[PDB]
Amino acid sequence: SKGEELFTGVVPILVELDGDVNGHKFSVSGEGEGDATYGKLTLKFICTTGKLPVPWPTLVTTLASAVQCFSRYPDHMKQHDFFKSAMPEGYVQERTISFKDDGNYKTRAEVKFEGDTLVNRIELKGIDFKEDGNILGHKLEYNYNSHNVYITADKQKNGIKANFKIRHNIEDGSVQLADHYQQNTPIGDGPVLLPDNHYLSTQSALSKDPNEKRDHMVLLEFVTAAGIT
Repeated sequence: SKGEELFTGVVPILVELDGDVNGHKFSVSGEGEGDATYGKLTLKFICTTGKLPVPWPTLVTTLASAVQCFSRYPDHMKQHDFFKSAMPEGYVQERTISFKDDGNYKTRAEVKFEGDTLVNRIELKGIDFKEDGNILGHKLEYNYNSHNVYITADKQKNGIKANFKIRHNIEDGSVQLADHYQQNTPIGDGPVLLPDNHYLSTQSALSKDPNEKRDHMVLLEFVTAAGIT
């Protein structure tokens, strides 16, 4: 597509999130870069309101949803890249993240170019969380397992849908499932690529900046599109 030409090099990324989980209000700011040619994303997130009331791993898919734009689509699959085709005008995203035996996050995001920078503005609303649950009780390990994002076309809405499962590791050795349902529609009136069924193979690594005293998260992600031969 035409929008793919904007991703041939290193693109700066800005992430801004406003959240409310069970009345606990917070804000997160993120800075980094993505290099789609290698399906690479590097981002550092900082909680600007103080301490994050939810564990950092629970916010990775939301805070770094722009990784979908940096997915390396193999040459034979390039006509299936919705994300880049929606650029520079961008897309609006909505998700419902359901934590098994706990609450849910409902998100609304806009991913678009502001000059040569890819900006992701997000609003997160979390309800029905248990006080001593895995989320509000901070019982999740600071790590991330590899996963696949299953994409299907939504022809009538001129966009896409996505479904995936995240398995957060609990400190006792168990797993906290987070079911994701996603919908994306373009902001602009220009033509976008409506894909055939495929998936985004994701690999993530969470770390800390040794010199950072604020509540933060450093993320390194690698994403490759697959599913079509």
